[PDB]
Amino acid sequence: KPNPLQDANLCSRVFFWWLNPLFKIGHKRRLEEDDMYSVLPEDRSQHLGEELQGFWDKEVLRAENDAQKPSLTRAIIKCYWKSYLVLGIFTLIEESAKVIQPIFLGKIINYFENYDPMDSVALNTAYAYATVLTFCTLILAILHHLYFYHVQCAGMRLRVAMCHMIYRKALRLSNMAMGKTTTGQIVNLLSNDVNKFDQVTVFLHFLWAGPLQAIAVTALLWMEIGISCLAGMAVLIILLPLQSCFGKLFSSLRSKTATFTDARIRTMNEVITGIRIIKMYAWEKSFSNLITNLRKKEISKILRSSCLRGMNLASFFSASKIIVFVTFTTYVLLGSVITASRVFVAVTLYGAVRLTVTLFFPSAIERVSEAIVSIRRIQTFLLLDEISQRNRQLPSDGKKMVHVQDFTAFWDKASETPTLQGLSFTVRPGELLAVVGPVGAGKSSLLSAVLGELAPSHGLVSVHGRIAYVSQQPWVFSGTLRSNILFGKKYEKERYEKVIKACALKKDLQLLEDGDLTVIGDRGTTLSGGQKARVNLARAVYQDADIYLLDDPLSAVDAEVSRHLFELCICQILHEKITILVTHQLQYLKAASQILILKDGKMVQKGTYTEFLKSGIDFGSLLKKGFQAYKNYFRAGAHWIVFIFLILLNTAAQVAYVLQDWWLSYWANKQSMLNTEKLDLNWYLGIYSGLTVATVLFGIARSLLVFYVLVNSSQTLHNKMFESILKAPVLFFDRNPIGRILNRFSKDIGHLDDLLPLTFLDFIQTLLQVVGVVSVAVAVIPWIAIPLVPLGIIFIFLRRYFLETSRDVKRLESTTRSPVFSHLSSSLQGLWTIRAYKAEERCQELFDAHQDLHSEAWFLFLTTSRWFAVRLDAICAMFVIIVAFGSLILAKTLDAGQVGLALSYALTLMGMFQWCVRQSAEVENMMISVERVIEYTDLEKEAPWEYQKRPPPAWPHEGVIIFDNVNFMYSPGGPLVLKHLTALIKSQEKVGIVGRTGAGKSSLISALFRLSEPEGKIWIDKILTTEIGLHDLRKKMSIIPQEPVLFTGTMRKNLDPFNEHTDEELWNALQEVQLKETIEDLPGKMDTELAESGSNFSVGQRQLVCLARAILRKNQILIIDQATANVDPRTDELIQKKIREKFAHCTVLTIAHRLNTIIDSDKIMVLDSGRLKEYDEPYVLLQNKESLFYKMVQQLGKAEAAALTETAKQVYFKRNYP
Ligand SMILES: Nc1ncnc2c1ncn2[C@@H]1O[C@H](COP(=O)(O)OP(=O)(O)OP(=O)(O)O)[C@@H](O)[C@H]1O
Ligand SMILES: Nc1ncnc2c1ncn2[C@@H]1O[C@H](COP(=O)(O)OP(=O)(O)OP(=O)(O)O)[C@@H](O)[C@H]1O
Ligand SMILES: O=c1[nH]cc(F)c(=O)[nH]1
Ligand SMILES: [Mg+2]
Ligand SMILES: [Mg+2]
Repeated sequence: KPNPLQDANLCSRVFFWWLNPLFKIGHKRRLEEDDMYSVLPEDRSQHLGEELQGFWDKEVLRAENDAQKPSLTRAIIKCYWKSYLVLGIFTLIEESAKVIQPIFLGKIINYFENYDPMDSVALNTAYAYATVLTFCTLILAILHHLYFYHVQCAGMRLRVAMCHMIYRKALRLSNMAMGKTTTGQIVNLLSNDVNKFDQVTVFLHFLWAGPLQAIAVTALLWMEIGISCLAGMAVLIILLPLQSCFGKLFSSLRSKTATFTDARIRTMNEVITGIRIIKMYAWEKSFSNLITNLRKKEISKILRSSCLRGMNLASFFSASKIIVFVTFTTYVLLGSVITASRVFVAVTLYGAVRLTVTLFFPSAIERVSEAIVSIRRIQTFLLLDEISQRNRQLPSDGKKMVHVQDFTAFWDKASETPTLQGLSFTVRPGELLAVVGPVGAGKSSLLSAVLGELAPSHGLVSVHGRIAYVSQQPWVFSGTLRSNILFGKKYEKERYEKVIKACALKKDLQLLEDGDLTVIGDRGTTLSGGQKARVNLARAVYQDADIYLLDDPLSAVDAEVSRHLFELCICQILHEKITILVTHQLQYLKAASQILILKDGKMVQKGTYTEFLKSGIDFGSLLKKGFQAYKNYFRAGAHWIVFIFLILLNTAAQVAYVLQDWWLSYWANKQSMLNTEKLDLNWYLGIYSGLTVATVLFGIARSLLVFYVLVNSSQTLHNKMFESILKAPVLFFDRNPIGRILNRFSKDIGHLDDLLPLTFLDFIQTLLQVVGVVSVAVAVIPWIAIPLVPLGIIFIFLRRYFLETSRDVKRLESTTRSPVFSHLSSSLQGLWTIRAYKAEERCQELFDAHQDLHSEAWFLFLTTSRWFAVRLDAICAMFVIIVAFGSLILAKTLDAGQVGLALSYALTLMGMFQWCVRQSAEVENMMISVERVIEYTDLEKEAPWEYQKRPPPAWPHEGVIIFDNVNFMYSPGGPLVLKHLTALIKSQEKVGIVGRTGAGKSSLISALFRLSEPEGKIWIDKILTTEIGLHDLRKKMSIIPQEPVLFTGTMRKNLDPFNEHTDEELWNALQEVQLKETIEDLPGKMDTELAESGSNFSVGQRQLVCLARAILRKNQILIIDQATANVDPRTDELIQKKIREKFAHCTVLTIAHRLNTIIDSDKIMVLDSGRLKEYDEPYVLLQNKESLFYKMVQQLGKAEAAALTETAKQVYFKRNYP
């Protein structure tokens, strides 16, 4: 991958010519890492990191010498100033040209108003001034982009060096430092804060260019016009504190609305998660009411924020007109006269100085402040303590011995109890030493202390040679499994075969698709704990070390793999090297050569297994303690009348803005065509003031109207799509994951609320300004129309060409920015294992490779943007030059003011055109959010909540249930879960459900509740179920679900959301719940707000609340879903006794995984994969030995079978023969 920047002439380099092959490839097909362009060797991360290491270490040596604090800022400056000053020189000369251009404009105009048809020397001077103006425009619009690239490349180099520094420091930090900090912040700053370096460098050079430019412009204007320069500069400067005040107010309002935004996101996540339960309880009306209220409360604040944003933007639009109006009002009232030169000189100078002062200086100052904060945080992290080096790399002469004497170490020095006390043990190669103790006694602490990560407070420790160690928690860095096993060591086929046959990993190889080359992501999401432990053991054994340390490696695996691993990896292999192992399994201690008992940090007994057996101490005892999107989006706002009014207001404001300078030109022309008689100042000043105030008012009104319409459209879209999704069937929510359905609630709507209105308004404003300037340029000289068509077609083709390649780069960089973060996270998580081996330069090298790839993506992203910018500026400069030369060529018929207006607007098209193009690209890129929202607008709807045929309020009188050829089906074109159910359910009877967790169980509940449209005929009290509205059906059929889930809020709403009960009834029912005393201790008597899903409550309390809601809704027909899964037997017997003592007159359908709760049931469905097999009394069912219910009973055993038979028979005799 050669870098063409190596072979690039300066003429080609300035024009960015070398990117032509890459852009041709991007047009032909897509982009990928293969098409990537390798970075310059100087741009590599390793060299920058080495330089920054040298400089930072030098300054910290200086700081230690001088007895003072260090300075990352000082190090960075002393590293980069010598190579950053030349770009400052270049920006100085560029700004000199930028400020000298209007003087040449004034000279050319000065030629115009003194026209002489027969003169030639004046025309030659005019051409000379025009061509030096061409030089000025070309140098402003050509070399500026190369300077910008070099500035941003210096910033990128700085960011890369800082990242390499922070990773290198993180990989070599101490245990106390890790305890103080966390893996979250340490990746958070590297992901967010360091990115300020790629933005601060861009505006940095304007700190020393702003005031100098302002002073130069002020001096020029003081020379040109007179006293009005002070007034103009004062008005322009007063804008800045106003900008700061609006920024502060907007930030405060955004912080105020953030809490409402977070509350809405949290509650909508909650309803999405608990959507099956909320659908089965028919509280979606209350939830929709709450969401609507919160949405209105949020929309008020965001409407205020949008209004403030629009006011700020309109004030920006009218600032230049206000400044020039004040300046010229002072100019005329002082007693001076108006010509056609000074007018446009002042206008252009104001444009330039206003742009610099308002758009660059404050952004530069705030980015510098943010970068200083970033450097302060980075140095705060960097000055953290470091692990003391041990025995350098390897000076020892092998010394294959391990010894520990009088060892007492502290995990923390502040604690009073040493973790381990007075360790004394030595081990030799070929010894199978082991340690056994209670969980948490410090065996892992002993292992780590041997690893050297624990500072020896007392005694001596001597371990020599490279060490292989396995952590208790499995760790695998993301990548190919072969790479994880190899650890970076060279590949040996026979060794890999021996390891793979010894570790019994062939099963994992054949299970995984790629086998040995399978890709594993973060935290081993593609594998299991046992597989990860086996992988770690395989890596350790392949390392082929001398001292082996294992921390409970066989705990999270089965017996066969554990015995195979232990035997055929130690008993015939590790009997020659140093082996220290800790196990919670006592079976393997027979083969252990040495065994130690450790508890309370002190040794108890060390010896052989037979010696411990003779001692009589029990180890076990010790172990136990497009366009249509635009059309719909704009229609959702308001009717087209408001749209045409808005476009008319846009046109009126733009025409007034142009007419202000046109009136200046007309005033200059009329003054020139004179002669004493004096022009009536009142008329012209009044018309000028009227035009200026019209511009300001129309801009304000336009911005407010645009924001109002867009915000109203967003609100209407959100309401419509939420109302649509709330009525969506459960199939949509089963198919779409929770994260996917919440993404368009938390992100797309957010963008539609706070970014699309402003961005669209800014784009339309810039487009109107550009089209107005071009219209002026055409109107002044009608002949400029001819080149305009080729210019436009060339621009359109260029935009398409650049956009067909920019998207690929912008997505490739985003994709490539994640692996560095993943690598940092995984390496930090496995830091103990990483430092156990001497190998860390390899980890540094892979980090360097990932950083190089990310920097390569950044480099291409920079170069493509610079190429597009230079092409656009070339076109704009061509326009400027053609306007100027046409004006000079046809000067015999024009006049000074008209020419000046034309050429000044041609001058100011610079930057405006670029901003318009960039904002158009951003808008067409980000429209995808409302595309997703409108896609969510029209999900399919279920049956209407209320039918025309309203059921009688008294139904059900009895509760007879009829199943007639009932077939349930999860989705169309899917398996038939239920097959022709035919049964009758009488009034006030108890029905059980048997079988297995493969018969459907919940399928019947889904059919009755109609989560999905079923097939067949079901009659409830001689009424066909399909003819009852969903709210008129589910409201009168209660259920206690799989997992009870309480909802965020108070108990009052969380029990009776629709509020048809009384406080006395609430307290009474809660008293029979027996949680009344449990709840009458909270800060609120009954209004205490609960945590998420009752985190402070127990599952039994959840079940009690559910049965409370059931008894309060007191419908005849109820269903219970596996009331006990892992609940304590006390709360179990409570819930069964309540359910059997409160529902004597209520029909109940019971489903459960255990027969004891349903052995007393009068009747039972026998279900098998949706097929009804038997239906009779349970004792009659078990009377037949061939019955499947009897087989299920006999599966458990005999004594429980006998008890169930006794209970069923006594129920049968008591009921049938009273
Ligand atoms: N980062 C740490 N800071 C303080 N103490 C620690 C740290 N890591 C481990 N420990 C100590 O290690 C013990 C917890 O280890 P663990 O529960 O894994 O059992 P163990 O007795 O060390 O050995 P084994 O893992 O073999 O069962 C506690 O004594 C705890 O204080
Ligand atoms: N969300 C789902 N989408 C599609 N099929 C499903 C879904 N949930 C379950 N199934 C399938 O439907 C059948 C029965 O579903 P279910 O899991 O309710 O049965 P069960 O185990 O007998 O009951 P329970 O869920 O009460 O334990 C099985 O084949 C199961 O794989
Ligand atoms: O010409 C411009 N340059 C930079 C900007 F941010 C902007 O709005 N306009
Ligand atoms: Mg431990
Ligand atoms: Mg199931």
